[PDB]
Amino acid sequence: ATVLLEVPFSARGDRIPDAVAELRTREPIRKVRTITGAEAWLVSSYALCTQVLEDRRFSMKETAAAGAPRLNALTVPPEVVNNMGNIADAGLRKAVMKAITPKAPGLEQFLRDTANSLLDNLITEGAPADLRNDFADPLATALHCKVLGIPQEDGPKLFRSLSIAFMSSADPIPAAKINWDRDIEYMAGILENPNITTGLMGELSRLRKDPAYSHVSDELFATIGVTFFGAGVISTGSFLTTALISLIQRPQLRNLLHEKPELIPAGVEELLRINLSFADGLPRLATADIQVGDVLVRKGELVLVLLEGANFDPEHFPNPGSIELDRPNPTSHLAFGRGQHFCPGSALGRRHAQIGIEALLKKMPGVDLAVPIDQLVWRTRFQRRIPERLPVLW
Ligand code: HEM
Ligand SMILES: COc1ccc(C[C@@H]2NC(=O)[C@H](Cc3ccc(O)cc3)NC2=O)cc1
Repeated sequence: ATVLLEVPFSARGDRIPDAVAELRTREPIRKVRTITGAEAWLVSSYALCTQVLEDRRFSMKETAAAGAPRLNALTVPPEVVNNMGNIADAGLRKAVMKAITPKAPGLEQFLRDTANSLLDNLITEGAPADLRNDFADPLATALHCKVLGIPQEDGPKLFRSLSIAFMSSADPIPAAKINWDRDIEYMAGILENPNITTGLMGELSRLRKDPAYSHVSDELFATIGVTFFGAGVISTGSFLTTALISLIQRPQLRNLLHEKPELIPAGVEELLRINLSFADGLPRLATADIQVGDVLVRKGELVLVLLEGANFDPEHFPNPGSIELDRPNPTSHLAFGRGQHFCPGSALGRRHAQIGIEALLKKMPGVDLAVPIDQLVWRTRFQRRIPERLPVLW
């Protein structure tokens, strides 16, 4: 007697388990047990992942309903599971999205300067260097302080909430509420601070005093700051970190992108496609009975969209494990999701990774792991796959 297949399969973010392909072939939607003990449907083919993400009857807000089968415990107030919907309902979607493009004057130059300064410090200190804690994460944190318009010196404290905020836990996490409430208070003070005039928080501070938004709650304005900092920093930092591993493990690609930096955008798009940063499938709750492949998903059931199931599906991406810069469908991956909840920071995430990689390859053309790959320590029970340290030499 075996137990019901448990998710997630592996916290390792440097390789996809052979099991994913077997599962996609045999049972591209199948029943699994989550860490809470709930049952869920795991969807692992490109076709079925797209179907679920493009059908709004598979709801992200309803995953927060009391009594629902859960992938993991909430780490935010339940209304925040509907964050983007709340933002849209408040009339703020266009302004938020405009503030988080990489297009603001000087933003890309600030990113490049920051990356180069972080790399110069590592070179001065001497190998080995930790590219996660001393490059990718500080680069993400600095970027998001700039995008939000908040002081750079406030970044590290906000960042240190994230090792708990993005936990994937069976039970509620007391520290998550402590940090959430403190970070909300911080963002509320930012909105009241007359010196905060730029970035997302500068724009929200103005809209807050505009008569067209006089009934939007102060809680929502502060929540936008906390959530966009947290989601953005964790997602860009974790993606860049594991992209660097995939690049370092491919010396020929490292050398090609160093020699021909104009290929870095195509390279980053493939690194996005093969990325294992999301540790769990994307959760949705069925709000009706819906046929998905051979399974009639019933109202109230949990569905998990396995991004690497879609992105490594050979029926859509032939030779899926190979980085190929000339694919005919290069952005059609699901690394940024799809449908109603498509990532609003996708352009910023691309530019963060492109600039970080460009700077690394210029400063450290000889970059290589300083430990055997199996020695990386993969964070467990977390919503991203992250090596705790990424030791390199050059
Ligand atoms: C490479 C970096 C990034 C990756 C891989 C990524 C990935 C994703 C994915 C897969 C989703 C869909 C989640 C779902 O459907 O359940 C998503 C949504 C989201 N992302 Fe990103 N993201 C990145 C960068 C960012 C940045 C920079 C921000 C903000 C500054 C951000 C903010 C969000 C938000 C707020 C959502 C919710 C969107 C929605 O509900 O409508 N992300 N992201
Ligand atoms: C890209 O990752 C995600 C993750 C989750 C969601 C769904 C929904 N939307 C959000 O905006 C925030 C994100 C968030 C921010 C801070 C925090 O401490 C925890 C989570 N919470 C949500 O639950 C969307 C994207």
